[PDB]
Amino acid sequence: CQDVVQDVPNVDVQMLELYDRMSFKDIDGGVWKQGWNIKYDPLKYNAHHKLKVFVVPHSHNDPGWIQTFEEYYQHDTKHILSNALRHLHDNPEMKFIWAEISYFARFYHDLGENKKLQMKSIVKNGQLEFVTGGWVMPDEANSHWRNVLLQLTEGQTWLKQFMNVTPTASWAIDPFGHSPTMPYILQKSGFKNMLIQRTHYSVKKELAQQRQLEFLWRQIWDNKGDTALFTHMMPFYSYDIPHTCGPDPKVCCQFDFKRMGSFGLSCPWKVPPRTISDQNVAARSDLLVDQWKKKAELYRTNVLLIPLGDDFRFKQNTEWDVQRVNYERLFEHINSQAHFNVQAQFGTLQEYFDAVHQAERAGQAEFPTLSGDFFTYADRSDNYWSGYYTSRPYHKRMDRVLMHYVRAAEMLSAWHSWDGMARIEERLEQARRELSLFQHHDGITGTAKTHVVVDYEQRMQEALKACQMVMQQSVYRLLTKPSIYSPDFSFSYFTLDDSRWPGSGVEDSRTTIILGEDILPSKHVVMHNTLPHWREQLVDFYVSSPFVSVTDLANNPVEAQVSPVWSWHHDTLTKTIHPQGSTTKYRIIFKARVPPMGLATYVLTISDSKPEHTSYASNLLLRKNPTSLPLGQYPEDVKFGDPREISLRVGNGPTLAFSEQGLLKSIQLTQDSPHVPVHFKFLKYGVRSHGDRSGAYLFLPNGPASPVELGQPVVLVTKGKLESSVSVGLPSVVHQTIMRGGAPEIRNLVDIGSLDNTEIVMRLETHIDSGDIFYTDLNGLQFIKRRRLDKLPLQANYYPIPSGMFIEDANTRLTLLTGQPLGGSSLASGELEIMQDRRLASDDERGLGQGVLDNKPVLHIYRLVLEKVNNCVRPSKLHPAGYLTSAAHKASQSLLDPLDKFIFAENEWIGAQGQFGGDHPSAREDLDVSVMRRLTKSSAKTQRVGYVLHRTNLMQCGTPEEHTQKLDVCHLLPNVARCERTTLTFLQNLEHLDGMVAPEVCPMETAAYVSSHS
Ligand SMILES: *[C@@H]1O[C@H](CO)[C@@H](O)[C@H](O)[C@H]1NC(C)=O
Ligand SMILES: N[C@H]1[C@@H](O)[C@@H](O)[C@@H](O)[C@H]1O
Ligand SMILES: [Zn+2]
Repeated sequence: CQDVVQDVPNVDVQMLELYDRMSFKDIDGGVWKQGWNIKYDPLKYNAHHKLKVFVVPHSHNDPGWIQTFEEYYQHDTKHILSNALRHLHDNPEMKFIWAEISYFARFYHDLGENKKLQMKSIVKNGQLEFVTGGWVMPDEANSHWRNVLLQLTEGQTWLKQFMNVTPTASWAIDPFGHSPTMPYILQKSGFKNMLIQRTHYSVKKELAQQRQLEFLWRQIWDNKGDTALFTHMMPFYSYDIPHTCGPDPKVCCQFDFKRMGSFGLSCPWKVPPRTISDQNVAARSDLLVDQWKKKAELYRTNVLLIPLGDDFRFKQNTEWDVQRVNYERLFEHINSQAHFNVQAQFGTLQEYFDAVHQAERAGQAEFPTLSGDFFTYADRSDNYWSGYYTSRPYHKRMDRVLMHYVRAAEMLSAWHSWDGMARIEERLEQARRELSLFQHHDGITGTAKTHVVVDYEQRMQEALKACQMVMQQSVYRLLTKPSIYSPDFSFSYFTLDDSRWPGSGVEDSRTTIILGEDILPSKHVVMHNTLPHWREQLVDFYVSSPFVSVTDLANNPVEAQVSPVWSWHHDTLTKTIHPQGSTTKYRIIFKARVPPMGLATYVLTISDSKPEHTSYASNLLLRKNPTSLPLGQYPEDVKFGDPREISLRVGNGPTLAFSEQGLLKSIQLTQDSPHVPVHFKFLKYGVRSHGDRSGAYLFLPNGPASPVELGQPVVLVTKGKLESSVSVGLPSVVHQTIMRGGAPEIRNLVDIGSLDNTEIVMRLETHIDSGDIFYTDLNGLQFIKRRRLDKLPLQANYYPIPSGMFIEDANTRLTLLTGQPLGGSSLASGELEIMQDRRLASDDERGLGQGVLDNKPVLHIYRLVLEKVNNCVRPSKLHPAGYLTSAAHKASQSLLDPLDKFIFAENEWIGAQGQFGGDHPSAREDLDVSVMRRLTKSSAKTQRVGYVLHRTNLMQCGTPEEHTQKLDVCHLLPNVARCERTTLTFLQNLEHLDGMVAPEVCPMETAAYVSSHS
């Protein structure tokens, strides 16, 4: 295993180093506005060395943006695919690349058999080529790597099954900025090449000048280079035709033959395309070939890529003709005019890459090595695209919830083979597909129109219900004596209980367990733990009486705590935000202990008075002018007081101090240690009154943020033996700090209501001497070092926070882990800040045509980990990566993959068992079974189960932490007959494994295995 901490990779281009050196001046470069006047030596190309040009036709089809997926499919995409089928069938040399499998599968299944055969034939012969092959072209900023892999797998599994092809070249022309997580997953999924486009105009200029637009992109920690994936970055401002034939859009626009008028399109540079004829072909070719030769100077080989397309292009038959015919005339002239020394033709993406590598092997070029990312993107001037790191945060949080429910549903149901009547495969496929669709770059990014966002939300809601159905049927089968198990596949044996989604104050959706002497004395609940190690975690349920006690299935008592059910209300009468307690439902909390990838059953039983092993939290409402808060039979009366500073400590955990406004002011790790200053503050960013306005994509603040005026907020303090908390009703945010004995959990119920042109940010102020350095993660997979650059505007220093961020000095680190992707930064030494929601009245001129005014209450969740790191073995100062500690990693897992909770729905569960998985191996803490998926239906004689194993890398900080078992996924199911290492999509076998044993992976590596069972 490579060491991912101690050896700084030696690469030709390291993006953080490049950023430190670059000046980012935005000067007018001439017709290439963001470049310079390119010059070339006409003698470079000659009879023995021609310029091979590949014109690659394409059509960018968004699975939802301005229209929903289905509206685009009906109005545009089905016609584009239908006409592509006809036109390619009829014109053997014409080519076309297709990226979005969600649309392709939708089309293909509607085709009659004769057309399915013609489509397979044009794919088989190479005229229509799939690029990437994922369900969508995902966002690369907010998406979790697990969902990037799920959607890639959903589209490639469909392509292998129906088209018998697996793309090895990727095409990502539209995500707003690019992540090295893509080459990471692709190279482990059989890919050999990838293409990207949206990178900062200054980066395009800088790499173009050194001919470093093509590079072997390796991971920032990869010293050997085995993760490297050849990458081509497009050089210009857009992937449309005006910005893909060469440096001058006024000339390239003349070669988009769809712009002559009848299609309603035109050239903004005021010179229209003209139909190619024998009288103008020499002059038109001379213009086009000169653009091509200028583009060619930016690359190292004699093979040139010329994409030919734009959004939802190649829809009409007349459009196919007008582009194909005019280009065929140009190629016939150019290729027969030796003085151009060019051979041009229609080609596919793979053809371009194969020819580039042939040039490379012939010794004509060597490519530079590069590591780093391409965030934060700016397409022009100071318009940095950091706003979409936060836009539509309710759905960004929903993304993470469904991410987990999909994994849990696939894992719980993988243990058995199911009869087709159970509709398990059906429900799982629907859930994987709706979550995969939302990975689109207008889905999770929050850049779609309002009704499209609603469509993604409905799809995800149906996916969540599908996951629940599968999960609860699976729990019932796993925990019921087999000879008693009598399933009704449409029945709800259990309902899931989720404390954080939609979240208290977002939706009253949780059911109350109703117990009573005259109706039902007890109720079974079951917890599932998707992680491969024993895990304990507090779980809570609503119950109809405070006198409830908990036992495990051996009837051993379990210590429990009951707290009131508090809801916050914006009282329109008193004009205050304050909590009301329920006088009929209460919260019971207890520690559940669950086996690796397993289940554990508990029983809640009512009694007529306080049970022996249940304690009751005290509650203290701090506000001036209080009124009574009765709580029904809750046994402890609520106490009141004027606002004041308070201090809490749960268990042996840290002691946290709060200000009289209910916000954290310090954390004391142990009895003796100092009260380290850590202050939470809420501020607001506004919008500029002149110049460019912030919108769903762009963040253009009118300066640093201003403090939210807090007034004298109501603060609620609940203190319990297992859980305590401090909650405060601030303008737009009920902010809650929850303590259970370790790093606190923070929850914000964010309702920006009608505060127009406002962005609400949560900031942490510490005295940590971080300077200009901070770390943020990429797709929940790795942490990358960031350096605040005062030479760039505030919004350029915002980066995606898909799951965590941290600051540190020689001795102290503060890590903020998130349960949803949001945007954030460290704008001054010792600070961390992360945007909660943004409500923008204006459109930001990128085509959405509306602002963001559809905000809804969202419950954001986090874990805040303050730690001493002076003893940790950290990467040197020059290493571009950072790594979490064991505590920060476990806190991230507590947010993203919590225990699942199930409540038995009927009155009695006959045949109930108390546990599943007690014999599953409890793997080392840095290993995860990211995916467990049965790959075969019940009629397959040989069953197959796939696993994706991911090992993260945690800092060595001196804690011995051993005693774990080797996890061999190939032996998790019995009767194994074969074990293979496969690509991450499970589509290709890479290694037949000895002894049918799946070795564990190295730190920061991910591997996939498939076990076969007789
Ligand atoms: C699928 O593609 C492979 C590779 O070209 C070919 O050999 C095979 O016959 C095709 N159809 C099958 C057998 O699935
Ligand atoms: N090019 C446009 C469409 O393709 C959408 O994805 C927009 O967000 C924009 O990028
Ligand atoms: Zn797009």
